[PDB]
Amino acid sequence: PLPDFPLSRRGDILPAEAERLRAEQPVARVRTMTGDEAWLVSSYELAKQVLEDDRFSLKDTANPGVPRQYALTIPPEVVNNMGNINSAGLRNAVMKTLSPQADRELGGWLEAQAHQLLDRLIEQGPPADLRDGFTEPYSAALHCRLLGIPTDDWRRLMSGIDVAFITSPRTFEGSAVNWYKDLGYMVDRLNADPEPTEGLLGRFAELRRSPVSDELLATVALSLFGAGAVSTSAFLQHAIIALAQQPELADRLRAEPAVIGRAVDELLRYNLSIGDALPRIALADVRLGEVEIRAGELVLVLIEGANYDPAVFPHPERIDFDRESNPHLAFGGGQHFCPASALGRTHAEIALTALVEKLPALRLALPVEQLAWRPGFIKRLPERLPVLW
Amino acid sequence: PLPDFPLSRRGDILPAEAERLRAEQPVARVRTMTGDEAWLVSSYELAKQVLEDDRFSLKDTANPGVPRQYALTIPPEVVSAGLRNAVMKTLSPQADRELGGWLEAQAHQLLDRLIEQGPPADLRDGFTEPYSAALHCRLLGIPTDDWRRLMSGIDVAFITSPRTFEGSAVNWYKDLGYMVDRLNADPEPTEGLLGRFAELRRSVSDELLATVALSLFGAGAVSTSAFLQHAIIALAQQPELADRLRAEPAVIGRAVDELLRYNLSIGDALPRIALADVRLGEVEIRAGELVLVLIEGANYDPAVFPHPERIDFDRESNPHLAFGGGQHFCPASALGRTHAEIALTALVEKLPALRLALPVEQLAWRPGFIKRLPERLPVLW
Ligand code: HEM
Ligand code: HEM
Ligand SMILES: O=C1N[C@@H](Cc2c[nH]c3ccccc23)C(=O)N[C@H]1Cc1c[nH]c2ccccc12
Ligand SMILES: Nc1ncnc2[nH]cnc12
Ligand SMILES: Nc1ncnc2[nH]cnc12
Repeated sequence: PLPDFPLSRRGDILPAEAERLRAEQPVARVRTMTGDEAWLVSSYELAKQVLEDDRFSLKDTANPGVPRQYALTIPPEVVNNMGNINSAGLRNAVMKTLSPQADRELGGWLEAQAHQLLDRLIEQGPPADLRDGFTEPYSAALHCRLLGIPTDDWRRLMSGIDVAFITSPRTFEGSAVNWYKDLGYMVDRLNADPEPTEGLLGRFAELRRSPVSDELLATVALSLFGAGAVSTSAFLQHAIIALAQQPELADRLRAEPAVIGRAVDELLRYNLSIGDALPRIALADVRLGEVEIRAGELVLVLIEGANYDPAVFPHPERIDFDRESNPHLAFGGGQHFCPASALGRTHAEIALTALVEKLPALRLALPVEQLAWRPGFIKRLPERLPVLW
Repeated sequence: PLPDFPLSRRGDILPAEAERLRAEQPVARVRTMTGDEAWLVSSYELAKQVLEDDRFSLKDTANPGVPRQYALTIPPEVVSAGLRNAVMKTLSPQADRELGGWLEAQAHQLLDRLIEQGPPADLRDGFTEPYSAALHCRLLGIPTDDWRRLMSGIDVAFITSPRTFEGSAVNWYKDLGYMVDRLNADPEPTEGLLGRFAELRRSVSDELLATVALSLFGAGAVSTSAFLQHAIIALAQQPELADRLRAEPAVIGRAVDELLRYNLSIGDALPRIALADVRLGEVEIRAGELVLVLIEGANYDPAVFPHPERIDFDRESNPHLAFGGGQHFCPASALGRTHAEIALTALVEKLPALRLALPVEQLAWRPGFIKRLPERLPVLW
C-alpha cells in the first residue's frame, strides 16, 4: 500500500505524514493523483542533493509519456520557461524586470498599493477577507507593473490562475482554452496602438525591432505573471495566518521594523503554500540516500519536509525570527532556484510591514481549524482568509 | 457509533448515506457538528409530517440550552409588528413589475461581460453572485455598487460552526449598520423595503427595520445564488435540458420546479425542537429534542417520485419540499422561481455550448457552510 501523494490540503500545520516520511523513508515510493509512481524526497540533505544534481531534469517532466504528478495545464515548452528565455537573448529583458533594484520607485509604489487596499478594508470595517481584499489585488498589481499593463482587469487575470494552476489526474478541456485566452490578452497589450512603453512588454516592444515571435513574447509575459502572482498571493496568505495566530510576531515587527527581512526569511522557511513537490525526471540511475532511482523515474521534492528537518533547523515547528542561520529551500535550490527571490521578499516585506501598522489587532475571525483549504491546486491556500481588527 | 451529520458537502450527486438512512432508518439518531444529538428525518412522509405539524417549532431552535446542529450567527430574535404588509408586498414579484425585464437586463449584462472575455469564466462570481445580489439590492431599494462586500458578509453569516466565533457578531453589526444608514439616508429612500419602511415609521425601531432588511437580503441572496449554481451544473452536465429550454422556452417554470426538487444547495437540515412527546414512524421523539429535516432525503424518495435520481421536466406531479412546507414554507418562493427562470433562460440563449471546464468530480465543494456550493464554477461555451 504506497502512501498517497499529494499530502493534506490543510496549510496551517505540517502534515503528520511529512514528519513520518522524513523519519522512516526520506525517499519513499508513492502513488501520485495520476496513478503514476514517484520518489518523494522529504529530508533536507536529500532534497538539496536532488535540486543540486543536474541528472534530475525539470525540463523533462513535460515530455510525453513520462510519469506525472498531475496533468500538464500549459504547453510543454513553458515548463522550461527559464531555459527558453535564456536561449533567445531575452534573459536581459527578463532579469531587468525581476530585479527590484532596476525599478527605483517599486518600493514606494508597492507600499502605496498595500496602504490603499488595507485603507479600503478599514473604511468598511471588520471582518474582511485578506485574500480577495488584500493578497490577490496586491499580487496582481505588482505583476501588472512588472509586465507594464494596467490593473483594470486583475480580477480576470487572477481568475486565469484559478484554472491554469489546477492539479488534475488527467488533462481537462479548458486548461488549453484558458492558456490561449490570456495569451491573447498579452498579445493584444503588446501590439496596442499606443505601443507599450514601461515593463517587460515595454522591453519586448523595444526588443523585436532589433537584429522571437509575438507568441513567445506573450508566452514569457503570461508565464511570469501567473507564476509570480500565484506564488506571492499564496505565500502572503500563509504569512498573514502566522501573524494572526502568533500576534507576538506582529508586535516584534511594529517594535523593530528592520527585522522584517529576517522575519520574511523565516516565514518563507515555515510557509506551506507549495501544495505539491518540485518535480524532476531522472536522466540516469542515481543512488539517492538508500534508494536506487532508475533513469526515466519521477522524483518529487517535499519542500516542507526539508524546511522542517530538525537535522538542519532547531525547533523547526516553531517560528523564530532570531535564527543565526536559515538555509531554507522555500525558493528551491541549484539551477532552478527562483530567479525572482529578491522580488518575492520585497513583495512580502512591504505587504507585511503595512499590515501590522494598519491592523495592529489582526486575528482570524474564527478558529484556524475551520478555514476552507483549496483542493486540487498547486498552492495550499485558504479560499477565504476572514480576519477581525 | 452514530452516523455523522451533516453529510457530504458534495452537491452534484445525492449522498449514498442519505439513501441508506432513508431506506433503513428514516428517523435516525445523529451527532451534529456541535456534538449534540438530533433526529434526522429523511423520508418524504415523515419529512412532510414534521413540517406540517406545529408540535415541532423553528422559533425555539434559537432558544438557549436546546440542542443545536451548529452555533447561532445572528441574534436570537431573528430565527407581530404590522410589517407583514411591507415585507409580503416586497416578496411579491408582482409589486416590482419591471423586475422581470430588469433581472433579464442584469443576466444579459453579466453574461455579455463573460462572452467578451471569452471562456473559461467562473459562473459563481461572474453570474450567480452579482445577479443574486442585484435582485436583493433592488428588493431593498439600495444601489448594487457594494455587492462584493454584501456577499462577503454572507460568506461569514452562513458559516456552520461547532461553537460560536467572534466575527459572527462583528459581521452581523457591520451590515446592520450598513442597512441602518441606507434607511436614514438624507434623501430618504423611496422604492424597496427601505422606501416602504421609511413611509411606515411616519405612520418598531431602526434596529428592527435594518434587521428584517438584512436577514431578508441574507437568506435570499445565499439561497438564490446557491440554487442557481446547482441548476447551472444540471444544465452543463445534461445539455439536453438546455436544448429543451431553447426549443420550448415556456417549459422553464416546470423545468425550474424539477431543478428545485433535484438541487442539493441546502447543506444542513430544516431544524425543529419537539414541543412535546411525538411518535414519528417507529421513533419516540421526547419534548425538547432536536429534529432535522433532510430535504434531499424527501425530494429523492421513490415512494413519491419515480426515478428520483433522474431530472424529468415532464413529471405529471412534483410536490417537492425544496421550499419546505407547513407554516414556514418559503414566503419568497415565486421570487425564487422568477430569479432562476430568467437567469437560466438568459444562460441557455447566450451560452448554448455551455459545459464544465473540467470533470464535475474535481469541483471544490465549500465546507462548513449552510449551503452546498462549488467555491468556483468554471465553464466553457
Ligand atoms: C514568495 C514567492 C515565491 C516563492 C515561494 C517561489 C518559489 C519558487 C520555487 C521553489 C521555484 C523552483 C521550482 C523548481 O525547482 O522546480 C521557483 C522557480 C521559479 N519562480 Fe519562483 N517563487 C516565488 C515568486 C516568484 C515570482 C514573483 C516570479 C516571477 C514573477 C517567480 C517565477 C519563477 C520562475 C520563472 C521559476 C522557474 C525557474 C527555473 O525553472 O529555472 N517566482 N519559484
Ligand atoms: C430558490 C431559493 C430559495 C430556496 C431553495 C429557499 C428555501 C427555503 C426553505 C426550505 C425555507 C424553509 C425554512 C424551514 O422550514 O426551516 C425557506 C424559508 C425562508 N426563506 Fe426561502 N428559499 C429560497 C429563496 C428565498 C428568497 C428569495 C427569500 C427572500 C428574500 C427567502 C427568505 C426566506 C425566509 C424569510 C424564510 C423563513 C420563513 C419562516 O421562517 O416562516 N428565501 N426558504
Ligand atoms: O515559468 C515556469 N516555470 C516552471 C516552474 C515554476 C515556476 N513558478 C511556478 C509556480 C507554480 C508551479 C510551477 C512553477 C514551470 O513548470 N512552469 C512555469 C510557471 C507556470 C505558469 N503557468 C503554469 C501553470 C501550471 C504550472 C506551472 C505554470
Ligand atoms: N512546482 C511548484 N509547485 C509549487 N510551487 C512552485 N513554485 C515554483 N514551482 C512550484
Ligand atoms: N435552514 C436552512 N438551510 C438552508 N437553506 C435555507 N433557506 C432557508 N432556510 C434554510
